[PDB]
Amino acid sequence: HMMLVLITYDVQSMGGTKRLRKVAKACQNYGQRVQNSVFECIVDSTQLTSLKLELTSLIDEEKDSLRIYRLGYTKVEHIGAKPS
Amino acid sequence: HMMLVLITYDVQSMGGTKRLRKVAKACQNYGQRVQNSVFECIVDSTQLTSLKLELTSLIDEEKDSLRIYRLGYTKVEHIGAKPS
Repeated sequence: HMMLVLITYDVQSMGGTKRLRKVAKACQNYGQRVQNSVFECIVDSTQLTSLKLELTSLIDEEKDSLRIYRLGYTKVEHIGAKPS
Repeated sequence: HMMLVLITYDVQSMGGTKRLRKVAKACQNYGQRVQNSVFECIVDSTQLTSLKLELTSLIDEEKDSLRIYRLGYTKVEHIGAKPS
């Protein structure tokens, strides 16, 4: 029924900063920002599709990438500071 | 026996660029760089510990963070370009 999904956004620039803000807002609707451009979302199948379409539409595909990991869910270890 | 591990490195600066190079080299010993600062490693338990100690030692814990996800392993979707 519910899935944990990890979204990793590789973004650099003015456009980049703007796109990160938008991607973060879209992911926040379904989860939490755990690093500057890494998001953990908990979603059903319909919500995953909706979110993935939205994220695909927000990035610059020449300059950015996203990876979407379906985790199905084991302690994740966080090492170091933040995020802001 | 073997585990897939995802390593997400939140790093910014001159020191940052240097630390990313070192983290990437450490992860390359056990896997692949799939985005600028995201690495997929396949490791046994001993290798995971060794790698995690090494990564912890390389980062600046005031300015950077790492997350280490143990995936146990479902198509990951890559959207957009790269990495360099």
